[PDB]
Amino acid sequence: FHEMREPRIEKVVVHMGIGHANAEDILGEITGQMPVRTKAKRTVGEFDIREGDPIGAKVTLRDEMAEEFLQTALPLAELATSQFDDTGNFSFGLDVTVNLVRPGYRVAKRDKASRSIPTKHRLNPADAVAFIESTYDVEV
RNA sequence: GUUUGACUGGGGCGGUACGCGCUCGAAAAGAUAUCGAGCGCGCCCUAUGGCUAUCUCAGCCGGGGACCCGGCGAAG
Ligand SMILES: [Mg+2]
Ligand SMILES: [Mg+2]
Ligand SMILES: [Mg+2]
Ligand SMILES: [Mg+2]
Ligand code: NA
Repeated sequence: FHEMREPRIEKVVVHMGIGHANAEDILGEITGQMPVRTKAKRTVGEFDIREGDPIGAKVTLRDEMAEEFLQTALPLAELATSQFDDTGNFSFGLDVTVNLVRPGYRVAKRDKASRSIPTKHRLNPADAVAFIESTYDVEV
């Protein structure tokens, strides 16, 4: 049963929602791989009327690139609880989000016969705290 | 020397139902009138055309009315 039910980290998104950049550089070094532009939608008063327009960058890290990052990110954060997803996710911080899920996630991310992950097989906030807390730190 | 139009609950004034498109009137095929009700067209676009690749939207919810992550979401 287990082994295929135990959580794992799937991508960590580090993004700097600026409002118009030079910031990429630090993201590249803090993570280790090229950042991606963040275009914006809708015209608005913060002199942000431009639809297609660089207004920040993000970096999706997977596997080791994600751990080797969290092995310094987490320590720089304290928070826990309430600040957790209903799906077992959590964002802290410049933002750093951690998407958590169990072994059969590809089923909902592939092209052929894809399918939505059953609520039961979903990751709960609690089942999440456990996994992570059980990895160099403490909850609340 | 001539012209100075037509429509119209007489004619004139007003209007254009004088060329076109849609809903309703229209009576569950088609056709169907009034100066019937609601309201539009006389363009604009070198992309706002064409194809291919990749992709899924409104709105709401939860985590850090811009941006980022997840979730619900046949279509508003
Ligand atoms: Mg004569
Ligand atoms: Mg005369
Ligand atoms: Mg007459
Ligand atoms: Mg008929
Ligand atoms: Na005439």
